Amino acid sequence: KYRVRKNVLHLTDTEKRDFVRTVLILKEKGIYDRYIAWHGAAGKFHTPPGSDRNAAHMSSAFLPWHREYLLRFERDLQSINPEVTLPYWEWETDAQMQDPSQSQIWSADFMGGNGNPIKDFIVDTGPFAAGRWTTIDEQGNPSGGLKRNFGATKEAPTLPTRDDVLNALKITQYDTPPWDMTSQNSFRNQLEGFINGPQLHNRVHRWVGGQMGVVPTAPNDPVFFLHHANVDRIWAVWQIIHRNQNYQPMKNGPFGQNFRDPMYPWNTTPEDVMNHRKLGYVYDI
Amino acid sequence: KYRVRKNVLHLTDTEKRDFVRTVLILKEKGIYDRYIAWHGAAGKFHTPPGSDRNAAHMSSAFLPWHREYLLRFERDLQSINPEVTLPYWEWETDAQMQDPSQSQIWSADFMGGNGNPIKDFIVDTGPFAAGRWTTIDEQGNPSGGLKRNFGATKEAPTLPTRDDVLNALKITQYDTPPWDMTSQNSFRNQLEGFINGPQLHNRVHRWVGGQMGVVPTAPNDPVFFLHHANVDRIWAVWQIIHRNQNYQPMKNGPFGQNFRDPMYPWNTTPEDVMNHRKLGYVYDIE
Ligand SMILES: CCCCCCCCCCCCOS(=O)(=O)O
Ligand SMILES: [Cu+2]
Repeated sequence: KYRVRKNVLHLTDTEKRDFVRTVLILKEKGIYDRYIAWHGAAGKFHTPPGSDRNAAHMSSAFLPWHREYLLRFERDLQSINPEVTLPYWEWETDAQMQDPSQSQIWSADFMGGNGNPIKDFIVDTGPFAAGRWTTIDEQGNPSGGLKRNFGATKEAPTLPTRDDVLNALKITQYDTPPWDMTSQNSFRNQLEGFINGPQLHNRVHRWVGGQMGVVPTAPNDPVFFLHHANVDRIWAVWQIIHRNQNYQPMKNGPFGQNFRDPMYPWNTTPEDVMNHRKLGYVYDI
Repeated sequence: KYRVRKNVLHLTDTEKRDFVRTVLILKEKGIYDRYIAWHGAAGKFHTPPGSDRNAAHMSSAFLPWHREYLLRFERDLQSINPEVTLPYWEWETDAQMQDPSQSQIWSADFMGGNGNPIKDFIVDTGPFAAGRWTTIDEQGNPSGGLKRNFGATKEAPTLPTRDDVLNALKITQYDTPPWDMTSQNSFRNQLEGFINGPQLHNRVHRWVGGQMGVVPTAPNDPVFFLHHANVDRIWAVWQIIHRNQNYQPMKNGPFGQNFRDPMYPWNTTPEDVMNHRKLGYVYDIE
């Protein structure tokens, strides 16, 4: 289990110099946009159709999907910078801050800062400011600059806490019928954050605002990946605790949710991403 | 070369009954839906973003993309019933018939016939009419069935001309700058149908109407694949004829349009499929 993924606060100022530079070199060989488009496709892709579940969100594929989404987003970093790995954003600890908007992560040498009120919350600081970065709307057409607004939502004024997370790791079941937004005592649902929406994951891309709330476009913003890194590492954590707890459903899950059913838009299956070690990456710790 | 892709009108019936029996199975195992989604997803992926050119249509990638598409589909169709291949629809020969709707490809035991004007052109006849076939739309949610309306468009009253096909096979260049709708003297653009459009491939689509008229809902209609079967066969012929010539652009291409770029939604490159034999199928003319 090599390729160590590192808390964003643990990184150097060269590490950070690198990552944010590799991303830009993706973004512009044409590659990035096709993770903006994969995440979007697989969310008009209801499983089945007309259900509320999509091959990713709101079902029991949500985590391994975003696992081999992160996975195959890394390499194309590693192919651009062997010694760049994907860092995670431990938002629970940032939650404790007096004002997390002052996390080293919103520093202006990484992703940048909060949106500017005056410019309609268009991010004007840091490497992804409007003018140095390029976003895409739902239609697959150009958008114009990033937008953020931390905590300007009534329904998510604060980031989730360490407690929130400790509680979620408690949950004995991976997922529970029917496998969607209403699944009770379901680690997945809760980690997604649909139990008392909008908790945990959901909460952030409700806390961060702009394209990180409307989902479909969510990958526009680089920190999407920092985010789901943390989500992934929380799931690597749960994984061990209940080393025993495995994926459910095993079958009888809508096609695309079971444990041996490929995950639009790839042919990849959870069976295939149930280990972060076999994937050749292990989280600082 | 083994797999052998046979003109629909050469298909013994048990062979038609075997092909239609599998398409369902693929549809039932919710395996077929991923094919509609793929094709609707590449069309929403512009390259570069904000420019007519999508991952499948409107660029040099149209042929190799739809060649890969099909391959994967034959493959799924194979894994299940090893004896089933993906047949082609030779529309240039149907174009002769007094009424090319009488083709025996719209036969009740095969694809079904034309839209019923009473039920708003739903298809009610054949293994596929509202009732045994389910139809997703652009967003991704069930719409209700299948629709056809043969040549109701004043734009495309009649399928391509078997004498057109020849003309497009004369073209020397696979494609040419700027690698889009306006490309001139490009095999790829003519076959696609933009030269005085709609022609050939584009004229096929508008000819059938219903879902097949619209770029994103096209693959709802199994005929999409025969159609594209034929379209791949034509390229294939083109490749043998103008063997010297090769895919273009090689580089300097719009990421996702060059010889060795991966083609959204896959990792596969035009290079990976420029030789169809090596993909393990051939067209019953060999
Ligand atoms: C100035 C006249 C405008 C020409 C046509 C405008 C829409 C008509 C196209 C009908 C077929 C569909 O064609 S499409 O444009 O939608 O692909
Ligand atoms: Cu998401």
